[PDB]
Amino acid sequence: FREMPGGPVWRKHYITYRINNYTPDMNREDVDYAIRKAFQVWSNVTPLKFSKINTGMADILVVFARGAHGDFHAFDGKGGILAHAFGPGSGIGGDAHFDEDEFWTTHSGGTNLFLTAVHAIGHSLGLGHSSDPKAVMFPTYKYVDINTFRLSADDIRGIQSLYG
Ligand SMILES: CCCCCCCCCCCCCC(=O)OC[C@H](COP(=O)(O)OCC[N+](C)(C)C)OC(=O)CCCCCCCCCCCCC
Ligand SMILES: CCCCCCCCCCCCCC(=O)OC[C@H](COP(=O)(O)OCC[N+](C)(C)C)OC(=O)CCCCCCCCCCCCC
Ligand SMILES: CCCCCCCCCCCCCC(=O)OC[C@H](COP(=O)(O)OCC[N+](C)(C)C)OC(=O)CCCCCCCCCCCCC
Ligand SMILES: CCCCCCCCCCCCCC(=O)OC[C@H](COP(=O)(O)OCC[N+](C)(C)C)OC(=O)CCCCCCCCCCCCC
Ligand SMILES: CCCCCCCCCCCCCC(=O)OC[C@H](COP(=O)(O)OCC[N+](C)(C)C)OC(=O)CCCCCCCCCCCCC
Ligand SMILES: CCCCCCCCCCCCCC(=O)OC[C@H](COP(=O)(O)OCC[N+](C)(C)C)OC(=O)CCCCCCCCCCCCC
Ligand SMILES: CCCCCCCCCCCCCC(=O)OC[C@H](COP(=O)(O)OCC[N+](C)(C)C)OC(=O)CCCCCCCCCCCCC
Ligand SMILES: CCCCCCCCCCCCCC(=O)OC[C@H](COP(=O)(O)OCC[N+](C)(C)C)OC(=O)CCCCCCCCCCCCC
Ligand SMILES: CCCCCCCCCCCCCC(=O)OC[C@H](COP(=O)(O)OCC[N+](C)(C)C)OC(=O)CCCCCCCCCCCCC
Ligand SMILES: CCCCCCCCCCCCCC(=O)OC[C@H](COP(=O)(O)OCC[N+](C)(C)C)OC(=O)CCCCCCCCCCCCC
Ligand SMILES: CCCCCCCCCCCCCC(=O)OC[C@H](COP(=O)(O)OCC[N+](C)(C)C)OC(=O)CCCCCCCCCCCCC
Ligand SMILES: CCCCCCCCCCCCCC(=O)OC[C@H](COP(=O)(O)OCC[N+](C)(C)C)OC(=O)CCCCCCCCCCCCC
Ligand SMILES: CCCCCCCCCCCCCC(=O)OC[C@H](COP(=O)(O)OCC[N+](C)(C)C)OC(=O)CCCCCCCCCCCCC
Ligand SMILES: [Ca+2]
Ligand SMILES: [Ca+2]
Ligand SMILES: [Ca+2]
Ligand SMILES: [Zn+2]
Ligand SMILES: [Zn+2]
Repeated sequence: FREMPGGPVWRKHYITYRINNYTPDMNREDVDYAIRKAFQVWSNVTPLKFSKINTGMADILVVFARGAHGDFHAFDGKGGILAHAFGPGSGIGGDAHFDEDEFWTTHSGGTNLFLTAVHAIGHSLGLGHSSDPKAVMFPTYKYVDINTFRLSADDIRGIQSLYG
């Protein structure tokens, strides 16, 4: 099962975001492109509609933070945790908080925001991990370029199991 166990449900269809704050590590244009491109994965396989606002409330608050920051959790440092993604719904939750003591880079063997944000939006929609050794929701990372990116049959099967 590629779904999160429990009853993940948003009951919301038209979803929006704001990028809270821009990282020094990779610049604001390259962030807002990476997070556009992340979102635009799951629209090609969802009936959900995703938009960006510049006024009002973001449903999925994308925020770049470090430390014991709130929410008890903690972000670790360089390495370890890449995101605190929540699960779906209104309020605090439905959100994907990234670690900023992480050093995020668009180079092939450095920490990729695109490939993480995709699963972190997935975590937020109610997806867990996959178990086919070609999937993106597999635990271990495998690097794939931004634009030659494709979801694997298992991963598509898991969002279609959930929203079908
Ligand atoms: C009817 C008559 C009306 C007259 C109107 C006069 C004109 C008013 C114009 C208002 C201009 C408002 C500017 C604006 O919205 O600023 C918002 C910003 C950014 O919003 P946003 O982009 O979400 O920033 C997010 C990132 N973060 C969390 C790192 C801040 O916010 C900031 O960047 C954060 C600012 C923090 C200030 C903190 C001060 C704390 C200590 C002082 C507390 C005093 C309490 C009374
Ligand atoms: C009449 C009774 C007293 C009323 C005066 C009370 C004091 C008002 C304080 C306003 C302080 C303005 C501070 C400022 O520069 O705001 C910039 C905002 C930007 O907000 P935003 O775009 O959210 O910035 C986001 C940053 N990000 C993405 C990295 C997270 O940009 C704006 O939203 C555009 C408007 C900025 C200026 C607003 C105030 C103009 C002057 C107000 C009165 C001055 C009297 C000397
Ligand atoms: C002694 C105790 C009292 C001290 C009072 C201190 C008041 C401090 C006000 C300014 C705080 C600014 C701190 C700061 O650097 O925020 C940076 C962020 C993100 O930085 P980040 O992008 O994380 O990289 C930081 C280093 N960088 C750019 C050189 C590569 O940038 C943002 O997230 C965007 C928001 C930009 C606001 C630009 C506002 C400039 C006006 C500052 C106040 C002017 C009064 C003359
Ligand atoms: C007698 C009790 C009367 C009560 C009347 C209250 C009526 C208020 C009407 C509000 C309608 C417009 C709302 C709207 O479009 O808001 C947009 C912005 C504020 O957006 P906000 O996201 O807060 O700031 C956006 C920019 N950012 C991110 C850089 C900070 O803000 C704007 O762009 C500026 C719009 C100013 C609207 C002034 C309307 C004056 C009508 C006054 C009627 C008689 C009052 C005596
Ligand atoms: C200390 C600082 C001030 C703190 C208080 C500020 C005000 C508190 C109440 C704010 C309520 C704002 C209402 C407002 O946003 O109206 C906006 C509309 C439509 O804007 P729209 O952009 O569609 O909705 C904005 C919000 N958004 C971005 C999240 C989707 O646009 C309007 O429909 C147009 C403007 C109409 C104003 C009419 C005022 C009528 C007064 C009549 C008096 C009759 C006396 C007999
Ligand atoms: C000079 C500038 C100073 C600024 C100081 C801080 C001011 C706090 C402003 C809070 C205003 C929030 C306005 C609000 O309506 O936010 C709504 C968003 C989403 O609402 P949403 O369900 O999308 O639309 C509501 C329904 N509609 C379409 C029928 C209007 O939902 C929210 O984002 C959830 C509510 C957040 C509550 C935050 C309340 C803070 C109170 C303490 C402020 C202390 C400031 C020192
Ligand atoms: C009745 C009135 C109520 C007054 C407010 C009460 C609020 C009480 C609840 C506080 C919750 C604080 C949660 C928290 O730690 O948020 C921190 C955030 C982000 O996490 P963090 O990673 O710490 O941000 C570090 C800087 N960054 C963005 C560049 C990576 O921090 C940021 O994004 C920076 C925001 C601007 C902070 C500028 C400095 C404010 C100094 C004064 C604080 C006054 C508090 C009363
Ligand atoms: C100032 C006069 C001298 C004070 C005596 C100090 C005596 C020893 C105190 C304990 C030693 C603390 C040393 C220190 O600098 O701690 C600062 C802390 C944490 O520093 P640190 O953990 O490096 O910050 C890491 C990064 N961060 C912000 C992203 C989490 O900073 C924070 O965690 C930020 C605190 C934010 C509080 C915001 C308001 C929260 C309570 C509001 C309640 C409102 C209703 C009452
Ligand atoms: C500043 C800008 C940048 C921000 C960067 C990201 C910063 C992250 C801060 C962490 C996020 C903060 C959001 C927040 O409001 O959390 C409040 C928490 C829990 O809210 P809650 O609605 O319980 O959480 C529901 C959703 N959940 C469990 C799935 C997450 O609640 C608590 O923390 C507990 C607080 C004590 C509440 C005690 C009760 C108050 C009412 C008492 C009524 C007494 C009646 C006699
Ligand atoms: C003598 C006993 C008296 C008790 C009176 C009531 C006390 C209620 C507040 C209790 C707070 C206790 C500590 C706690 O739960 O902190 C929660 C988290 C901490 O996560 P953590 O990362 O450990 O925070 C490090 C510190 N920080 C945020 C400054 C970097 O930090 C948060 O997540 C920050 C966000 C907090 C949102 C608070 C919203 C309250 C909404 C209440 C509306 C109803 C009021 C009637
Ligand atoms: C209570 C009298 C307050 C008078 C305030 C007048 C000024 C209001 C300024 C605007 C504040 C925000 C208005 C608001 O509810 O906006 C929507 C947000 C977020 O919407 P969303 O995230 O979609 O959640 C929607 C579902 N909903 C509304 C049922 C929670 O929903 C929320 O953020 C819910 C926030 C709830 C705060 C409840 C505090 C109870 C304290 C104990 C009071 C005891 C009463 C006897
Ligand atoms: C007679 C009637 C009196 C009514 C008084 C109001 C009573 C009801 C208050 C609202 C209660 C909820 C407040 C709260 O927790 O706001 C948090 C929001 C976002 O939390 P949210 O993401 O909505 O989840 C909150 C969950 N909750 C309520 C279960 C804790 O936080 C945010 O949206 C961020 C806001 C950051 C504001 C920082 C302002 C710093 C100072 C700015 C400059 C001031 C210059 C004058
Ligand atoms: C509600 C009543 C009780 C409230 C009690 C709490 C009051 C707290 C007020 C805020 C004090 C700041 C607390 C604190 O030390 O937190 C630590 C932050 C570090 O967080 P952050 O900057 O994210 O971490 C920096 C390091 N980095 C890039 C590797 C991640 O910051 C630092 O370590 C430096 C703190 C610098 C303060 C003075 C800044 C002078 C700036 C001069 C440049 C602007 C001049 C206009
Ligand atoms: Ca980390
Ligand atoms: Ca949310
Ligand atoms: Ca960083
Ligand atoms: Zn957290
Ligand atoms: Zn993963």
